[PDB]
Amino acid sequence: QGFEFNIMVVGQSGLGKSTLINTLFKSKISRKSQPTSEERIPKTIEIKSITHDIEEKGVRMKLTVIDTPGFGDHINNENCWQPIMKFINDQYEKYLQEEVNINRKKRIPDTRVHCCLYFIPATGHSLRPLDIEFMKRLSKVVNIVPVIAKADTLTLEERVHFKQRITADLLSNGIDVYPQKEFDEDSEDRLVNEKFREMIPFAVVGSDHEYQVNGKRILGRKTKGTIEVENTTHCEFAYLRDLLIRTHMQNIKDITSSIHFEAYRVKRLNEG
Ligand SMILES: Nc1nc2c(ncn2[C@@H]2O[C@H](COP(=O)(O)OP(=O)(O)O)[C@@H](O)[C@H]2O)c(=O)[nH]1
Ligand SMILES: [Mg+2]
Repeated sequence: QGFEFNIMVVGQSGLGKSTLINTLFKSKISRKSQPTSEERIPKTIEIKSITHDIEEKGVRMKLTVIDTPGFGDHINNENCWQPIMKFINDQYEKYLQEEVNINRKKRIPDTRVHCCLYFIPATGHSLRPLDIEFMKRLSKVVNIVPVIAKADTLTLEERVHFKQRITADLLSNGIDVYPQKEFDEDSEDRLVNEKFREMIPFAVVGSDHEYQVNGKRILGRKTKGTIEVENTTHCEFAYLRDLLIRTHMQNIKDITSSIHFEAYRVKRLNEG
């Protein structure tokens, strides 16, 4: 409840974004003791913030996940990024104003979007122009971690090849994703960040039910077998989960404050 971290999920509707939010919170909020299914989630039509307290080791922190409406459902989707871009810049503006005030708060509320999870449809080809355009715009103002939505849609071979095509599109379009190579501070950071970089975009699966096996809580998605979403042999959600821990959260925030928010300040100076 001290250290704050804000994640936004972004992507077209029907990619399992709202589902993965619930999966992520459950993956970091321990629960001992029954076989239960999840309720159906309505289509997300408004930007909404979901905040829960989570504990790592024994230290508490406030995790906020921002759910967003879909884009790309229309014939013409020009400027469909504006509501999300507006939200992001609004948080920067709030923080800036709190910071510049003469009688500022002793503890400034940080509602800045520290990272965006960008959901890519599991098409099997390459990145769509819309998603390229949206991620490009986002990457200029916020940390981006792309993910393959509903990765259970892909065989392993399809997944490997799809990742190569997506990475090629990101790189050829100059879309920097977290962790950016230029921000590696030392050799240990490099070795850790290389593994993340090689795995991005993460093949994730969202859970629709939980149970317990041999004392261990399993977050799972049903199929005509059960996908254990935290099993690294089933999908890569666990790697995403592990990226979103105390130490890397801090590095993500550090880039948000020192790179993106600082860039925003410069923008506000070049305007007035
Ligand atoms: N196959 C598959 N379906 C999923 C996954 N995650 C969610 N779903 C289903 O996809 C549908 C849309 O989920 P939702 O979270 O509302 O997607 P959103 O519109 O992006 O927020 C729901 O019926 C979910 O049960 C997944 O990882 N794989
Ligand atoms: Mg949704």
